[PDB]
Amino acid sequence: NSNICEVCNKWGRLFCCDTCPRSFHEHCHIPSVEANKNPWSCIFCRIKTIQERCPESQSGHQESEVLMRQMLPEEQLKCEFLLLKVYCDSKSCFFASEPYYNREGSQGPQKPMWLNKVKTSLNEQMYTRVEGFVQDMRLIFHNHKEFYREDKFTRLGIQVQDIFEKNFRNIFAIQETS
Ligand SMILES: [Zn+2]
Ligand SMILES: [Zn+2]
Ligand SMILES: [Zn+2]
Repeated sequence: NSNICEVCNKWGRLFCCDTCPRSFHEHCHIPSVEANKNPWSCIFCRIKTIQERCPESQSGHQESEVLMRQMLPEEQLKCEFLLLKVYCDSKSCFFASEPYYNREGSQGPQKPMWLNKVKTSLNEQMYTRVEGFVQDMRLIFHNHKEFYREDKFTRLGIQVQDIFEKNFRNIFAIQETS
């Protein structure tokens, strides 16, 4: 196994995958690394199994159909993995915890949102369709762009949204376009 957390790239108390060489902090993995289960397989491994069981699942899909899917176990997992792919980027730190808004010339968003809130909502099974999860994730970046206006810090929202969108298209096999 690797000697660093796959998500945050630090050492520490790490749980090792049985079917691949990745390792995780307990609360860096999503879902949080399970109490027992020997062997244990990481989310990366579980996602790869879905693809291997149903190779046609990699054929192109329309985003509108994906969003309307109900959050059955495989879609739950896919959203957990997409969330984890965002935490994998170090720039996710800016969006992880609850924000506050006090900048001259700007007003805070009407509906604040942040990654740990989306993480709790997934854990609590609060999303009934893929659309709910995707709307909250895009809302994080949209709130940031609106609030920061012409400050160059706006760019952090563009950067982390690009990580989200590339991973969304990969994980849910969105049909490639020009
Ligand atoms: Zn970690
Ligand atoms: Zn694994
Ligand atoms: Zn199949």
